[PDB]
Amino acid sequence: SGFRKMAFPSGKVEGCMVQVTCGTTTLNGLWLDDVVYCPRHVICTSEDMLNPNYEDLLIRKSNHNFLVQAGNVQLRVIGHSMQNCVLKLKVDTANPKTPKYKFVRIQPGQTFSVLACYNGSPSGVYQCAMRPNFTIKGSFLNGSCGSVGFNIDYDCVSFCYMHHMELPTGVHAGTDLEGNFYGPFVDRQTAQAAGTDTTITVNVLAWLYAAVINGDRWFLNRFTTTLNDFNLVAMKYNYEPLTQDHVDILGPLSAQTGIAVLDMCASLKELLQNGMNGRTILGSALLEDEFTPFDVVRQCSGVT
Amino acid sequence: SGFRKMAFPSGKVEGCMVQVTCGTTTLNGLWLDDVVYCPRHVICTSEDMLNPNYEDLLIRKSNHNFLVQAGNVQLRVIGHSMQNCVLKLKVDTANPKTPKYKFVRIQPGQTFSVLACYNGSPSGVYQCAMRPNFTIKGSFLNGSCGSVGFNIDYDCVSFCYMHHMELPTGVHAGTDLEGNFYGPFVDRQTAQAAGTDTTITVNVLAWLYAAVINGDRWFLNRFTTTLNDFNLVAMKYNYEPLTQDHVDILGPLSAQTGIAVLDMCASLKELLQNGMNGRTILGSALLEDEFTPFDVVRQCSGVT
Ligand SMILES: Cc1ccncc1NC(=O)Cc1cccc(O[C@@H]2CC(=O)N2)c1
Ligand SMILES: Cc1ccncc1NC(=O)Cc1cccc(O[C@@H]2CC(=O)N2)c1
Repeated sequence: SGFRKMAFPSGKVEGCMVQVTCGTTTLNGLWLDDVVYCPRHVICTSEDMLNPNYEDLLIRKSNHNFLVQAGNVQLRVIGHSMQNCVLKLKVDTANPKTPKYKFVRIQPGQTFSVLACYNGSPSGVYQCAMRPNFTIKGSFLNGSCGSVGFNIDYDCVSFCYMHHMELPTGVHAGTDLEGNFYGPFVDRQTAQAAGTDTTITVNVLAWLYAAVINGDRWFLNRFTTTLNDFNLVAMKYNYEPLTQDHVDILGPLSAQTGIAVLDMCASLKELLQNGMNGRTILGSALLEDEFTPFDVVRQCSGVT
Repeated sequence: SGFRKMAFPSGKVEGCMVQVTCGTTTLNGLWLDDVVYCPRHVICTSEDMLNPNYEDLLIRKSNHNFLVQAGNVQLRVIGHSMQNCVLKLKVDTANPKTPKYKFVRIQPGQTFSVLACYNGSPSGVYQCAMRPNFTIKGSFLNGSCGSVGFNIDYDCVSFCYMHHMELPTGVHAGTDLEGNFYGPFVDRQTAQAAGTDTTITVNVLAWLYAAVINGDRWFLNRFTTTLNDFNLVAMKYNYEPLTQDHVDILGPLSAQTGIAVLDMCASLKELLQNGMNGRTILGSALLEDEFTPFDVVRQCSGVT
């Protein structure tokens, strides 16, 4: 028992972190096979970031201008190319520590672990969620660009995020490993504001199931609701509308606890309308939305 | 910017996790050099756990009865000994992945990362704190025993915890790597209740400094207090008494923000007396006490 914001073990990803330097800028790169992936803004100066023409900036750059270092050893760069907002540096050595991997573009509401790195060295690991407004609420400082987000299935690492920028609001934006930004963000030091950050309803419900499984049951009530009635409440509180697909994914948790999905929705509804009244749920004084129904099942069953 | 409950990268510790089986019981072991450390209750049956005589139970056990497996390969056990509540299984092969390491017994209020394992395989990593009542609020299921807690300084892993048991209250108890339990707990399936869980005041203050550094300043007020006055409030709210040693450790955070420690104490005092009034601090609706002043400096400076 107990329930924690748990990240995947990061070892398979630590073995892929390298340092990429271009001119005066140093950031993190991801070394998989003979390719090093990193944010394309590694080629920019602080002046360039105001209105960068990446195709023009890359013309003035040769293979020898990209310094790639894995630990204390230098990798020889034999090719370079831009794919959307990432640079792919072909090195002459395949990474011997490359795990089984995939590049996956995640959906909003899905969770992932981040291995924050500086100068190609890992500093920490934490669990994140892709917000419905396509930002992530991470912990990143200058030098953290190129840090990756990922999920692990047995021995396969699914890379889903690469950190590129911090918005003036302190929230984070980045790309998938094909260099496509999540959301409308661009790699330019220009005014970019995030949209409305809605709450991931299906994740809050999954966390309510985790709370019941772990002993915190005070919020269970004698009521039920319908999807349409629940969604009227969800709209008023900037919660994502709950669909039958969401109800379906909550099925294993509903079966385990014996609490119908719509009954748990009625508990959520009263929690939204009345608040916690000074109480906590799984040591939290607010409704947690960064555990998917998969994370709850995984944590409560011990999938390694 | 941003502030997250961040754990250390777990790779150096993943390379040490093995599976230890004795009779019908399987738990996790820590393989460092030619020694595998694991909880001594691996030798017990469910009936034995009621009143186990570990010295007598160990008499009926030989080197060949301890099955140690690292991944898919079996380790040959050439020695076994009991040190307090841990067994030390001498194997004939030094772990090639052994990092630089120390065994350290941590103080209450100090934080550490846990790598939860099942069958010698890592499932997740999370950040914990040794509670003032010597329990930890972790996430552990049956099979997780032998999972370790640790800190990393550059390339040195300081092992500080080994998971042994879950109390009927859902909180966790365990030992340092010399087999000495933190707190009064014993490895026996008997009635054991934890003492009063007090709040780690110096950590709450350090987290208030992290909030100021990250933009959340609403809680800053026009007041100050004294150590004695603050401690009268801290006592009423089951908070650890703040000492001059605590004020001293908060010095770098006080210097960085320009907010005197006693001024931050007055903010904490009003927060304790009036609550959050529906507001949040670093995305939390309660006062967080699982970040030491060292964790705040580390996270806000990017120590890798
Ligand atoms: C310093 C830091 C800290 C944490 N995480 C990342 C960074 N770095 C950056 O943000 C550099 C950068 C890269 C692309 C675009 C860009 O402009 C953004 C877009 C907007 O509003 N400001 C800036
Ligand atoms: C099942 C599980 C889940 C999570 N973490 C650990 C476990 N395992 C245990 O707890 C086994 C065990 C080992 C020592 C003592 C012991 O009795 C405790 C003492 C008390 O009150 N109950 C039990």
